[PDB]
Amino acid sequence: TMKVINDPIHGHIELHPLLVRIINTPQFQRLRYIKQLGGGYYVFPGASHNRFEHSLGVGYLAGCLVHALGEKQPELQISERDVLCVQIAGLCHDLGHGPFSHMFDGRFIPLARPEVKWTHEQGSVMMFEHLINSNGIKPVMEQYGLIPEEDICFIKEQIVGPLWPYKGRPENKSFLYEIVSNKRNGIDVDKWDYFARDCHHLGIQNNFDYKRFIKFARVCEVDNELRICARDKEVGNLYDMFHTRNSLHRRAYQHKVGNIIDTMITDAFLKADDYIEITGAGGKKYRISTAIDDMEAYTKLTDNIFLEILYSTDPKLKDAREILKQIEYRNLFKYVGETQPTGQIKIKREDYESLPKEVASAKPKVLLDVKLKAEDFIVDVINMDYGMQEKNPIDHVSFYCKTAPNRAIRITKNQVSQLLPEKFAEQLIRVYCKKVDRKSLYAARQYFVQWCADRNFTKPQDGDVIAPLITPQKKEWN
Amino acid sequence: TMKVINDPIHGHIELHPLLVRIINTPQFQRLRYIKQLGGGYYVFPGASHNRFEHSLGVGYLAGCLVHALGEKQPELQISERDVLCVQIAGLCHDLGHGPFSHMFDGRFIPLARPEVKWTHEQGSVMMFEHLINSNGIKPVMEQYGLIPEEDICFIKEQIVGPLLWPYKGRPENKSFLYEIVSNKRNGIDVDKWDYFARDCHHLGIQNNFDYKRFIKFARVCEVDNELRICARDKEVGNLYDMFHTRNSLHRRAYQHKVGNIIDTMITDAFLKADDYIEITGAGGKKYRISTAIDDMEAYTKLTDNIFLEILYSTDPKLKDAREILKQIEYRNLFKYVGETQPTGQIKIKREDYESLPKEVASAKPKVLLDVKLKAEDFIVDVINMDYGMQEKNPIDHVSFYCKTAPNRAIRITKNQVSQLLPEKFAEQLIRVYCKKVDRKSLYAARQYFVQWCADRNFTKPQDGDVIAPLITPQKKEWN
Amino acid sequence: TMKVINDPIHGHIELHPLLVRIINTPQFQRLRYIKQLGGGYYVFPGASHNRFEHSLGVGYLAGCLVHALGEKQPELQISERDVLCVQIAGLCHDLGHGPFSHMFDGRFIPLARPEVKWTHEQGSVMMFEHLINSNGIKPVMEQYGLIPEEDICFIKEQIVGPLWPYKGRPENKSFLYEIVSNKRNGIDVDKWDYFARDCHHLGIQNNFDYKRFIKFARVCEVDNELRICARDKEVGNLYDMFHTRNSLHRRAYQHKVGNIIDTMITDAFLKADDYIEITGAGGKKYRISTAIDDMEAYTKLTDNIFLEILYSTDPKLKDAREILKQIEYRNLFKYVGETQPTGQIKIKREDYESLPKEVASAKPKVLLDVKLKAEDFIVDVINMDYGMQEKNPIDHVSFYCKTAPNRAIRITKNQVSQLLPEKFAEQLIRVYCKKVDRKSLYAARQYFVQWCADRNFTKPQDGDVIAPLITPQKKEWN
Amino acid sequence: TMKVINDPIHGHIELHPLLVRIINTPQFQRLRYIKQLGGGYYVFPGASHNRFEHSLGVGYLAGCLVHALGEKQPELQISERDVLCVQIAGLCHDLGHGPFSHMFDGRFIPLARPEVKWTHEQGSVMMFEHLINSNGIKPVMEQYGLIPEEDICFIKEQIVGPLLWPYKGRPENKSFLYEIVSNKRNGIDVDKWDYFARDCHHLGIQNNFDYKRFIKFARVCEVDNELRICARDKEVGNLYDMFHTRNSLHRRAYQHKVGNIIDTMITDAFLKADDYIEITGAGGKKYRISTAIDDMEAYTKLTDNIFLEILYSTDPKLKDAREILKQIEYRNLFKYVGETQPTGQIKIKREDYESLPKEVASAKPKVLLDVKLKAEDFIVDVINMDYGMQEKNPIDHVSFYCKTAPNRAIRITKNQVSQLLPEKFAEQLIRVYCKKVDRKSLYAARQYFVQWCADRNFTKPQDGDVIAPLITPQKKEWN
Ligand SMILES: Nc1ncnc2c1ncn2[C@H]1C[C@H](O)[C@@H](COP(=O)(O)NP(=O)(O)OP(=O)(O)O)O1
Ligand SMILES: Nc1ncnc2c1ncn2[C@H]1C[C@H](O)[C@@H](COP(=O)(O)NP(=O)(O)OP(=O)(O)O)O1
Ligand SMILES: Nc1ncnc2c1ncn2[C@H]1C[C@H](O)[C@@H](COP(=O)(O)NP(=O)(O)OP(=O)(O)O)O1
Ligand SMILES: Nc1ncnc2c1ncn2[C@H]1C[C@H](O)[C@@H](COP(=O)(O)NP(=O)(O)OP(=O)(O)O)O1
Ligand SMILES: [Fe+3]
Ligand SMILES: [Fe+3]
Ligand SMILES: [Fe+3]
Ligand SMILES: [Fe+3]
Ligand SMILES: [Mg+2]
Ligand SMILES: [Mg+2]
Ligand SMILES: [Mg+2]
Ligand SMILES: [Mg+2]
Ligand SMILES: [Mg+2]
Ligand SMILES: [Mg+2]
Ligand SMILES: [Mg+2]
Ligand SMILES: [Mg+2]
Ligand SMILES: [Mg+2]
Ligand SMILES: [Mg+2]
Repeated sequence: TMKVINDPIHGHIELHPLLVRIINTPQFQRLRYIKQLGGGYYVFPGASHNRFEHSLGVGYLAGCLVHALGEKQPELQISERDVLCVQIAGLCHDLGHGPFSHMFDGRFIPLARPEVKWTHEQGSVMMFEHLINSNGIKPVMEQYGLIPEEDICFIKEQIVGPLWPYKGRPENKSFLYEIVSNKRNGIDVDKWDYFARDCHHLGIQNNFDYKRFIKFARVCEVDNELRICARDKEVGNLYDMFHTRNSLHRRAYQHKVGNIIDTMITDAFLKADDYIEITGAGGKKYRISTAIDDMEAYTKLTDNIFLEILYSTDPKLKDAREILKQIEYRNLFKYVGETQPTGQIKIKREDYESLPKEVASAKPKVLLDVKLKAEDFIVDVINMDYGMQEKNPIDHVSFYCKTAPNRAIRITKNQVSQLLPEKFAEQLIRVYCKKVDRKSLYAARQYFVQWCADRNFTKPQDGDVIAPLITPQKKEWN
Repeated sequence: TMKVINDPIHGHIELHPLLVRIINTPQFQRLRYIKQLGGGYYVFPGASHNRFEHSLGVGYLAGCLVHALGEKQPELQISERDVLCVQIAGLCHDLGHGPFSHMFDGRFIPLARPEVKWTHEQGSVMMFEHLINSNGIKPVMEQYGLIPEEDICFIKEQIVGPLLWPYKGRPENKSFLYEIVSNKRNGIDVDKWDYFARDCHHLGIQNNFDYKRFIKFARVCEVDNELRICARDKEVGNLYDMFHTRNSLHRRAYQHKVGNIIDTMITDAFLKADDYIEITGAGGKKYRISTAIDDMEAYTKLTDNIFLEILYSTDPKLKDAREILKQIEYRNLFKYVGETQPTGQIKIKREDYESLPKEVASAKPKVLLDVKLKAEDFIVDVINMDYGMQEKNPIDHVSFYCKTAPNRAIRITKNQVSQLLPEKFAEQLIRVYCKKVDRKSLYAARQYFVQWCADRNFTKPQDGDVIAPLITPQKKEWN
Repeated sequence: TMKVINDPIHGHIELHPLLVRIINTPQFQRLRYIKQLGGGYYVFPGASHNRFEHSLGVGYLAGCLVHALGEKQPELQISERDVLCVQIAGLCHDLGHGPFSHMFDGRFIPLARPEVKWTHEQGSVMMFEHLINSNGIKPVMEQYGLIPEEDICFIKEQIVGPLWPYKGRPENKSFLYEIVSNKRNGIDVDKWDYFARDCHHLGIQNNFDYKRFIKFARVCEVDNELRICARDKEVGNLYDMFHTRNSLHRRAYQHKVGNIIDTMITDAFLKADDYIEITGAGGKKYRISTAIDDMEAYTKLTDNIFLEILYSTDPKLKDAREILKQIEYRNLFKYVGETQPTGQIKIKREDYESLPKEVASAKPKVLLDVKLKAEDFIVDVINMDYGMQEKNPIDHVSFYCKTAPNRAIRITKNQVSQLLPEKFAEQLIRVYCKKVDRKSLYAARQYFVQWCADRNFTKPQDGDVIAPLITPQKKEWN
Repeated sequence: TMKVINDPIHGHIELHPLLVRIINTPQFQRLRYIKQLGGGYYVFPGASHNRFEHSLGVGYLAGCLVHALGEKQPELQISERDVLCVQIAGLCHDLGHGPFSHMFDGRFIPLARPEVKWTHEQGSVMMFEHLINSNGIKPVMEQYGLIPEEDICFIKEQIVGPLLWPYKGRPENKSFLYEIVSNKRNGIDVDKWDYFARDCHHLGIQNNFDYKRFIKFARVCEVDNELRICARDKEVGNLYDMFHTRNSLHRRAYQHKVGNIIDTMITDAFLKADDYIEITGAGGKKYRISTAIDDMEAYTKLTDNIFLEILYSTDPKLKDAREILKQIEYRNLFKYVGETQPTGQIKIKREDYESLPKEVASAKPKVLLDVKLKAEDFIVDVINMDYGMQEKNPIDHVSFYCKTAPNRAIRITKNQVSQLLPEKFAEQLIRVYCKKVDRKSLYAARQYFVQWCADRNFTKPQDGDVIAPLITPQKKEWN
């Protein structure tokens, strides 16, 4: 029978026994030990929530959406098999996150292993595999009518991605790939859970209503494929859903101090990578940066690694340790400012590594007790968008009208409002300095404002205050 | 001593005894009987809150903001006198609302009395006066150190605006105090803070604006020889979001197309009863629903009750008004036909509102009509949506300060913040409804309406291809 | 199809079209104009909620409970017919409330019409009838498979009450009478809605979890009747549910000032009863106290009557009007104190009318500038209990164990905790005075404390402060 | 200047720079790594909150209560010095918790070191000292007007209790200040206020106690020649309810039978690793999990991390400890057999706890056993539930005041309030579990257990008729 668990976002929820089996493994339980927001806790003290609780929510919401499509449209032929496959994918979608979640695949692995291209989603697919194989799950699947050759492939495709590119289900069931991770427009139950769950812990209040969206969702034919569509009148609510997502990145997930703590932690991990060993399959030894290649080692790789370093006495870890100690005493690299590009220019990823030199080379009208080298500056480039680079995701939604419920239509931005955004992607540039005394910091402010003046970037907000000698060098800034 | 009242939004709050005296009058207590959202309750059933509770909130928030400026900046010389004046203005700011709140000054009075220019705010100033004079409040004011010649004028100016430096009630060294209750400079005031949180609690839509945060990072600075309320630089994102919230609540709630049509029907019923209902005012004289605004003793008795007065009547002269209210209860409302907007930098002037139904009725549909409809059959509702300052960006009229130079104000432009912010700050929405509700009449109304949009070069209705498949292909600008 | 309404307690909920038909009548819509808590709004300013919204909640919760029993136990043979009958009874259960809700049947009608025995529930049954007959509902019922001779009788029995006493369903469906109004133990969805809804508006927070109770509810055989039973482990939560109910009466619904405002309003209505006329069926004229005998007149009788009196100019209503004006200026009868009986004594309802004389006759050790008559005192006797006079309602619940799910058992108080109440009913006595100057009030405090001393009632809490000369007359009170 | 932090329970709060200095130490930051509810997270998945956030809350509430007494009663002469001392004690009150919080001082240390009498509070006093001394805080204190000889002693006494009038840190005219952080007189303190609201937020169980209300109606009065915090008379009902809430949260959450068994298993694992894990302390010395309490430099590094240290190890000497932790992850827990309570005025003394499993194992079931079970197979968990003062009514140790005589304290007895309040204020619950988990072993455990209850004259288990139908009829007292 069901097992009931009490979650503070979604209340008392029912867990099917196949879900319970998957949950009660070391591979799943690992997610108790990885914080959702990583370094965000060191800015927002309510944000101690881990990936475990998020994963139960996503699995529960995935079931809610699929059941409701089924009740109202029996003609879709949604079976109990289908429902369970969707539920499992929801539950297991984030099994591949590593320590501090997006710090791990966003910053560490790219710095430590420039030869691979990895994502937490690929991790989730591998860790799902290991979990199934190492705990006897396959017979239990069959015991509830699932067919492993086909259904495991279906689960993995829902998590990671792939005429018709899918082996696990055919075109008459394409709507099912739109639940857990929606590649077409990004409207998925993953976002629904983290919006509500992150807001509860952060202390910032949620303004999106997922339950409403589920009441007015429907499957229609669009270009010979069955797809999830929304009532026409929900269009304003979907623009607002993406606005919420951007707001939460601005206030929380990209908080300038949040990001710098993740940077320092990444640093500390880089200086310990050589010296820590994790035992994997067949007794072999892996490092923090290679543990991703062996799921038995990866199983034991969690936020704990922070304290392993912080509590060590090995002299080979002193360097890594001293960085973590600077965090505890709150001696953080200092935030210098933010700026953005201009015209319609972009900054290409190749050039990220050249930026600190450029700042160091700005020749401010000299009144300076220290000259600063490139090693002293960090430049953090952040790409903010509506989840589809510079496209409008609402261009990739279909709607229906009360008068013709089986007929999809499109609704353009013009038809909605002139107060909507004109663009859907931008870049923010933050600069910090590692030298933390008043002299070094004063200087760094001058280099930085000169650099913005030189590249024709926006004028930093406090520019007149931090660099009164420099902001006059542009007419364009009065 | 203080009196403590428990409010569900703000919790346990302390009411100074002068505030208690003002509250316990028939002029104040009237606000128990006027719904904050008017016809909105007939769409959102949690929205039974009245103006009374809102007014206590605004008064409590006004005192919060002023005390906090005081604690942190003793150099401003904010007195207890000042605090109480601010508290009273917060409390009395909406005393002039009439039945169903914005329905009354937004729709009824303009239809019924085109010759006057009236607002609920001017009502509040007059009703404040009546309340003071008819309840002996002036002595009590003095008893707590207020000076009525000056302080009444101060209270009134905070509510309505001004009646070189246009204020008689306080001088330029106290200009920040006019920015609390109703902020004419940029619209960031405690009225909005209370109704965001209060409306969201009752509607079942969740609020994302944090007023308390704003108050922690607020500060008084000199800007163009005037002392003003300014905010930390890092709050700029949150202020754009505050205005976004306001606009969202109009789209979801306050301008819901069925909410507005209920307010329209109620305004109709009031128009057809205006001749026949009599409200006794000062010196025994008789007023009507449309004239009660001219006598505060009559206006005191003018509340949402008037709806039920009409609905429960037997007078044969009220049958017309009554039949409309019956159509509401059985849920036979006018039918929504659709929405459209203008284009380019075209605008629709308020003079022209009354001509629109004729224009819709005169659309020449391409040789396909079995029944005509007249202008009397259509409603056309023009709604101005903006960031509270017509077409201006209100964030251009905010001043900021930086952590390193706390006494020095600055400005921050839109492009220093984000490329994803709105490119405009005002727009108009046009809704069309039909009073004939059968399938035939409604089909036809959809054709006239989509033709009209095609003719005036307005945007394409969302469901246009579904409701008028024969028309929407005829237009280059839409395919 | 369904119609969706957004309620702030229960969210977006679905209304079956037969429910929509019943809702969109003058008989139903009347409930927009009767406050749930009556005079409670004049103490708790958030408490402007009306009976309309409560009634939609009860109808929605009734459907939730019945559907969930059905899903999990197909063998009960719960049909769509049954579900709809339960939903309708939920929706229409409070159609008979009059102005200010419990003020009307608790105070006014007993004073104004001592010859009848009336309750809001009997009103609901009559008003249901009128609503059906006067709006053509009967064909619509049949159109969804309902059978009016039987099903209307079922609905009415669920609301008001009745070997087996029920004509509308047989013993194999007795559990259905336990949803809307539970006569056996009082655990019903009416309470669930008002707990949550009243807490939202009052500003006091709810500590009972109805959704939990629904997950662990089950139908078992008990004395040859099918009944709703709960998991064994919920026993503590049910004691706490009744504790919550008592707490909400103490803090809110019996607030001493709340009750006195209801008293003054009742007064005002008594002095207008002769002079107000409500037109009923066949042009006949009814009064506030007789409108309960004609549903067409009763339809137009709501909280509006307060303002009708307050706004009048008719000289025959001056008396009633002046009472309402005393409310607006906040010149309320003054609260003197509270006391309770002692030993295990009770105060019988016959004697209520003699109490003010008794207080007036107390001979305090005289230092008094006014002597006071009986007409000057009010004595309000309040019976507080767990909804079953002096029984323990948890003695009338059945439970089941995880090991034997179809087998009912009982759990006694002893088996649970020694910190539970020893009694389940008590009476509170409040005294007020209508003379409001300082002299009259000081005196009233002396009469009252002498009276408590005389009848051997508990010592008023502030006794030593309000009557320092009198509390020494008892050794037993040091 | 102030530093503002956003807490989800209390919102945006201001941290004095001395508080910031104390917070940004390894001794304070340690609390990020100890779960408030210990094994409770393994039952309630929202309960991942740690002691760090709680400690910020308690510190903020302590300042709220003391400032409010100050505003309303200037005659108390509460200084800024006093306020800061109270704030610091609130903030540092739980610095001595160890891994999994109450598991550590409730279960592990008593098992592992029966010779000492230790509490997390005494830990907090020592860890406070270490934090001050190892981070240079004493100068900073003086820099804001504190006097360390006196003020450190004051802070410590507020946390732990006393070290005629037993306090060295403040005199009798300031006794009310000891009633804020940890109230020895009646248990009404701000620690409880924070954890009620914080635990409820994370658990998904809703709180019904309103602290802010309590603070509006609090007042300092003379009672038996000592100045004390007193409450309005009308709050008496709410205080009985505050203690009812506390007891409800233990029944639903903190003593959940599976929560407690997880804490038991973890304590087991710690016992089997104690010999083999070494924590470096002051002057390079090595401590164990059970001795780290004797050296604050070692104890600094002792947190919930130790669980994962064991779980992730490969040392063969830790296999025993590791295997228990693996049984947790696969969800093979000890099995709950049932609950019972004593009767009359019988009590179970703490000495005897260790003898109970033998007694259960020795029940002679009526000639019906195919397998025996040993004492090593049973757990018996005795839990003391009370209103925080053993068997006393804490409301007997509260003072009240009346609206008409605000400076004069009084008492209110139980019978002046209600006949529905509890007749007792303490009880014991006994839970029995089995470490053999198969159907045979479990069946048998149920027989031994129900026989044992029948033998000692304890209450009848809830499911007794279902689990042991052959035994429950044999007992007069139960049918
Ligand atoms: N009174 C209460 N109120 C609220 N939540 C509660 C609660 N009691 C537990 N929870 C939460 C804690 C969990 O997250 C969830 C399930 O806890 P159990 O219902 O206690 N189920 P278990 O498996 O112990 O008993 P069995 O196997 O006998 O059915 O409810
Ligand atoms: N237990 C409670 N919990 C929460 N709010 C409560 C409450 N009791 C009342 N309220 C609400 C109702 C009101 O909004 C407010 C104050 O009611 P009182 O504190 O009852 N004050 P009053 O003037 O009756 O007594 P006095 O003059 O002797 O002080 O709190
Ligand atoms: N964006 C929004 N967010 C939250 N609640 C909303 C909302 N819009 C409406 N409500 C609430 C108001 C109501 O309580 C409920 C239904 O409002 P509609 O969904 O607007 N349904 P209607 O009958 O106008 O349109 P149709 O007939 O075309 O389906 O949702
Ligand atoms: N928009 C927002 N809304 C709510 N909480 C927010 C927030 N932004 C931050 N927080 C939370 C995070 C923290 O708990 C707190 C303060 O963060 P900052 O106000 O960002 N202060 P910091 O020290 O970075 O900047 P400076 O030194 O220049 O003043 O509010
Ligand atoms: Fe996710
Ligand atoms: Fe307002
Ligand atoms: Fe009800
Ligand atoms: Fe604590
Ligand atoms: Mg993911
Ligand atoms: Mg995604
Ligand atoms: Mg009072
Ligand atoms: Mg206004
Ligand atoms: Mg305004
Ligand atoms: Mg009822
Ligand atoms: Mg009932
Ligand atoms: Mg900072
Ligand atoms: Mg403690
Ligand atoms: Mg304590």
